[PDB]
Amino acid sequence: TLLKHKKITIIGAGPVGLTMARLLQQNGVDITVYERDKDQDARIFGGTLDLHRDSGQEAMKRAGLLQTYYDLALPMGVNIVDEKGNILTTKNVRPENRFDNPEINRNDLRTILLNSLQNDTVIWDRKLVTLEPDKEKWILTFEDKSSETADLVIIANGGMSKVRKFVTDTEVEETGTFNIQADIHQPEVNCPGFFQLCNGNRLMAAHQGNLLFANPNNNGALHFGISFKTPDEWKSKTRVDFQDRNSVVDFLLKKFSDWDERYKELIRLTSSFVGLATRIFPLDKSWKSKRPLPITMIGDAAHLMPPFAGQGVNSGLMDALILSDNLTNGKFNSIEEAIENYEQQMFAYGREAQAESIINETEMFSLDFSF
Ligand SMILES: Cc1cc2nc3c(=O)[nH]c(=O)nc-3n(C[C@H](O)[C@H](O)[C@H](O)COP(=O)(O)OP(=O)(O)OC[C@H]3O[C@@H](n4cnc5c(N)ncnc54)[C@H](O)[C@@H]3O)c2cc1C
Ligand SMILES: Cc1c2c(c(O)c3c(O)cccc13)C(=O)[C@]1(O)C(=O)C(C(N)=O)=C(O)[C@@H](N(C)C)[C@@H]1C2
Repeated sequence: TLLKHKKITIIGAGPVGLTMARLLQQNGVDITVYERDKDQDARIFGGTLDLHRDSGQEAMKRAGLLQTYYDLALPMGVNIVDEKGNILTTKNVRPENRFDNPEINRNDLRTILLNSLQNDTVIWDRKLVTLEPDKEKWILTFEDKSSETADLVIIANGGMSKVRKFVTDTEVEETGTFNIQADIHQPEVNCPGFFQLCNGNRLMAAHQGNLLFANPNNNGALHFGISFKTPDEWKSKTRVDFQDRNSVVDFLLKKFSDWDERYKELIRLTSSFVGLATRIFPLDKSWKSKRPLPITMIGDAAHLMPPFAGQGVNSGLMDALILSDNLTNGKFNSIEEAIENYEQQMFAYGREAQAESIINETEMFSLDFSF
């Protein structure tokens, strides 16, 4: 009854925002999602996602999509390999435990979430740029100059969100590591040496402070990521330009001098690199207790954390599960009370996940790390 005659808008059609939309919409709520992506066919860059049984799968199960997720997800083994190509350990998948945390492509996950929403729930090509209160309505202004209204706004537009101020003045901060991600489409044909090395499993390798991760089977593409402590020089004078593939390739081949040629072939065969400093949106400071109208944040917009403990999406899907339940479960007598309890709970499991992810980051990028 809290949401009677309330227009609820979600900013961002990521995994967290769409799951939130599904959880509210299946209860009869009036939901609109504004997404900056041009249209539903836009590719989502990055690796696969694993939904954990305790958190991410609960959100999907609660939304009625758990089996759809299982149908599209792939169980993946993991090989720990040294820099010379020697497999050190092989953690294969139990057929019994294959539904524990199978990997799903990001576009496939988005498609299942979109198909569970009513038609035209997501409004595409809508980049929110301004959010201001007008009496009892939020005013949403978009990059294309259009404007919309809402009674409740849920910020779900990712870790670099610029529309958080009414909730918190906390700024995104850097942790000291750097990630370079890339895709090699049709790896059986285009990087056969490294594809053979993965041998149907995800690959993980650490050497000289440089970590390499690879998934050979991300919907017919090999996705891999290279992570390291950000060089101290890049803070004063950096010489790698990430708009120039050739400069990125040159830098990586220097870093990977001692690695087996199959790794260097992987680097030389990459057409585009995405480089980004690891960031955190810290939960050290409490959010604002005085807000002009109901608003909150979920997902990376709430607790962006380093992606070294596999907590990112699962923490966000927990946000959507707890917040959607609080708004519909009859336990609270105001939207604001329901939001406040959500944030109390989220600061608790959010703070723990961030502390874990920082612990893993510090350990993994020490020169003594060995998996
Ligand atoms: C390199 C890397 C690897 C990772 N690996 C994993 C992993 O293996 N497992 C895992 O669980 N997590 C992983 N994560 C973290 C995980 O991807 C995030 O926690 C998760 O994607 C957060 O989802 P979200 O919906 O909150 O935000 P996002 O996934 O960023 O989605 C936000 C959405 O909002 C849209 N948007 C942004 N600004 C606007 C705007 N102004 N107006 C409208 N729409 C807007 C974006 O286009 C996007 O669709 C990784 C992160 C990184 C950087
Ligand atoms: C360290 C780690 C990683 C991942 C991960 O899921 C995870 C976990 O679930 C528990 C503990 C540790 C990790 C990744 O999935 C992954 O996203 C990944 O597979 C990966 C990749 N396939 O390229 C990465 O790039 C890695 N990172 C730099 C973002 C990260 C590494």
